[PDB]
Amino acid sequence: PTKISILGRESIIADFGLWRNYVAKDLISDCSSTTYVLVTDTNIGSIYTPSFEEAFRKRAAEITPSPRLLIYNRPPGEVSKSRQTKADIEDWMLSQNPPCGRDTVVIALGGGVIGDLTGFVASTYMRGVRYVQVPTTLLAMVDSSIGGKTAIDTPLGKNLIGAIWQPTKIYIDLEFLETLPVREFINGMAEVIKTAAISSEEEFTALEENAETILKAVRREVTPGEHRFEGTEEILKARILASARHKAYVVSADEREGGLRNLLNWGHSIGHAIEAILTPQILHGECVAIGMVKEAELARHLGILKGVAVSRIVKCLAAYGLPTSLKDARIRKLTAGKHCSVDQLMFNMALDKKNDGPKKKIVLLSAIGTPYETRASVVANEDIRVVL
Amino acid sequence: PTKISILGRESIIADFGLWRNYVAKDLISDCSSTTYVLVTDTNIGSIYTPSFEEAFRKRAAEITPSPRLLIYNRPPGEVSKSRQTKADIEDWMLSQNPPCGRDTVVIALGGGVIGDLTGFVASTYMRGVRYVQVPTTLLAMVDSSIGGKTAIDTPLGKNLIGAIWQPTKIYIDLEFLETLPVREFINGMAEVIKTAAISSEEEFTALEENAETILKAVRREVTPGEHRFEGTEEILKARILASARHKAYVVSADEREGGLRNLLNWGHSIGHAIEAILTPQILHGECVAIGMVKEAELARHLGILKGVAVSRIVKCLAAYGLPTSLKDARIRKLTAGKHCSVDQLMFNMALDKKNDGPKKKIVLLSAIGTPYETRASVVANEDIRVVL
Ligand SMILES: Nc1ncnc2c1ncn2[C@@H]1O[C@H](COP(=O)(O)OP(=O)(O)O)[C@@H](O)[C@H]1O
Ligand SMILES: Nc1ncnc2c1ncn2[C@@H]1O[C@H](COP(=O)(O)OP(=O)(O)O)[C@@H](O)[C@H]1O
Ligand SMILES: O=C(O)[C@]1(O)C[C@H](CP(=O)(O)O)[C@@H](O)[C@H](O)C1
Ligand SMILES: O=C(O)[C@]1(O)C[C@H](CP(=O)(O)O)[C@@H](O)[C@H](O)C1
Ligand SMILES: [Cl-]
Ligand SMILES: [Zn+2]
Ligand SMILES: [Zn+2]
Repeated sequence: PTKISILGRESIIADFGLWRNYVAKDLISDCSSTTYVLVTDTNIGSIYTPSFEEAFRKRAAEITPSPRLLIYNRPPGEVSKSRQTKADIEDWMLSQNPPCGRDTVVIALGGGVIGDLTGFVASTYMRGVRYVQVPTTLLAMVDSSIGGKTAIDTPLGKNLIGAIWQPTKIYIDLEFLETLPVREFINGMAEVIKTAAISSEEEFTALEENAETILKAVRREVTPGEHRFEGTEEILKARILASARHKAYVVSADEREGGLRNLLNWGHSIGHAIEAILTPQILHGECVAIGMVKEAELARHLGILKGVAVSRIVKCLAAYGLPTSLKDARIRKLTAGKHCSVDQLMFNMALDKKNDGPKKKIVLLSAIGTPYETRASVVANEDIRVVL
Repeated sequence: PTKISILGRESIIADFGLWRNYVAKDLISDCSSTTYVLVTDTNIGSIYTPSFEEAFRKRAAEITPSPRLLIYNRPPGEVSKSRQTKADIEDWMLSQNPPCGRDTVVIALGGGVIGDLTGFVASTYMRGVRYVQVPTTLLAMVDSSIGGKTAIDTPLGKNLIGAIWQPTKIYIDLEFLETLPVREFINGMAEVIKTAAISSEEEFTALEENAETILKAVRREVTPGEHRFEGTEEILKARILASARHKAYVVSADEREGGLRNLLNWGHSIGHAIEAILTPQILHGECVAIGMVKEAELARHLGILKGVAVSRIVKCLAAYGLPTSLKDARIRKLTAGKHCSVDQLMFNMALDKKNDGPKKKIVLLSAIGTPYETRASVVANEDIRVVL
């Protein structure tokens, strides 16, 4: 079992089968409380909550008095990361008998949507309650669940309202990947690739080599019993952990994005601008993949990044089934009639939280695994437009 | 020009005439930014924002590139502390040209409503922006503005959702009191009295000695534009400062209310339960005054507080024009047909943020200026019912 520390605390426990046999117990011993609220959507719930309710009663039978478990299920989709859902969830908790108090321990069981949402609710519930992350997707395991960033979407853009609330525990259970849809898995690989590109050429090269093997396992059939990733697990764990460990480091050194944390946003300046236009038809990771390509092209444009690097980024993202341009085949049919104007994209980048005033900040890599600055660089509009 | 230090920083500056000739300048020097957002209601705005716009341009004229000042006027009343107003202010900020970014400095110009609201918006705007407090009401000057506690109301109770976001600066300008309605001033005295009752019998005695004088300066009939509190200001400043300084201390020693900070909630366990029923017809301070009386009666019931003390708290609150019972004359006609059932009050105390699980907690004074515990004490329902 791997333990990664973040911000002076060992909130990260990684292993296989945690959900089934560890989270239930650990929660009741390290997160003493009379109330526990489980948040997840209908898809993840029907598959994973049942087993937990039992694991819960079992470990709560021994504690006096016995705490309680309350399960909230919301409509799966990047459409629940909103004000209304966060409102219903809060009201719901408040209507409970007895109500859910400041000792409430909230459990985020899901990907980035449920994670971002659950964590935000927890940050403002009665001004703050404890919560834990149980990332069930790849993207949430290698990125979203770590770091304490949470938020919701408003009609204008992505993650415009939120809070930096660190979760008390973060349980990374690789077993969840067994049931994660193919698209989702690829989608999350965008983040893994991104994390490697800003940290080490070694890790990136590793990811390039793992391509075929990893991709062949994800597409595999699997019969009720054996686990996909049969014979590729050591590789998987190694890659996932590398991503998680690096994020932990960055977050530790600059929790509130005073500068260094900007780097975790590589590909997101353009990615988010695009995502605000093509969501929900297009997933986060898929948009970020295209954003990494355009931001990379921008770095070459500025004479910061070498062309050979731009091509290698594209080839790597392509090798994982990720799109590398807004003209991509799949992405074309999925939008149906949606297209990004250079104007809209520029309008949305004005909304980039990294911006310092009206100065747009984008992460520029000077080379694979080597950022240009230890923060986002100020870039002029005209230069952005050229790659759009 | 007095300065108080809170949570390791002298963010509190108190004097007369700060708004007119200081806030403007200090903001531009200590809160460097390209964007400043002023939030206030129509009542306080028409009286106080004009003078500031001028003071602003004046001190921003030397600054290049020119920074901007955007203004948001919400409707007066507790009605503004809602999920919607917070969503309106937010969608507004996000909609300016260019959008309000993470360098935005938000200015809270108002009492507890505008303070709690503005501060909460700031806490979650793009995950957190800077903000300052310009308390225009007595209550806010002596309590709500200091401490970082911010929140909004939901159909179920008071301050159920919010955040602990410390303001960068807190400007206490006594000049605002000149135009504060009589009811408001009295309303805030409830907090002053409360702060003294949990800190010192000395301060609490000077309060008793100043009732006649303070209240006479307050009730005096004046024409628009002329002042009061003439020949009593040294007294006023002294009392206000004492309350602010004490809150500063408490908040510093237990920022996120884990223990100590419970004491600042004396009279609020019952006060909030009542306020959730009689609002908005009844003001916070007026509800807290009745809450202090009943909580004190409760302390005597438990054999913690001496009867002579309870009858001194009553006499003091009465001396300020504050109610001491739900049967009060003014409070009877103001509710019109509203009355608090004992079962209802109990229900509303279930939602009290201080409760450890289902265990209601209340602040018990063992004597004037001396709490029973350095935190809220656990009290049984049956004992609460007896003072209801
Ligand atoms: N372990 C899992 N197995 C099955 N369905 C899952 C799993 N993880 C999440 N899902 C479903 O996958 C979809 C995408 O997850 P989401 O949290 O929105 O994305 P991400 O984590 O990529 O931000 C959702 O419809 C959700 O219900
Ligand atoms: N100094 C002032 N002069 C004029 N009206 C004021 C002043 N301060 C605020 N007000 C008005 O006082 C009322 C009560 O203030 P509010 O912030 O709602 O409560 P409090 O500060 O007592 O919690 C509001 O209607 C507001 O518009
Ligand atoms: O700081 C972080 O953890 C992130 O940059 C945070 C972003 C979301 P944000 O740009 O809204 O902060 C997330 O999508 C990215 O994968 C990681
Ligand atoms: O801790 C505080 O600052 C307070 O207890 C905060 C409360 C509001 P809360 O009980 O909703 O936290 C306020 O009414 C009181 O005067 C002071
Ligand atoms: Cl919110
Ligand atoms: Zn991302
Ligand atoms: Zn109060």
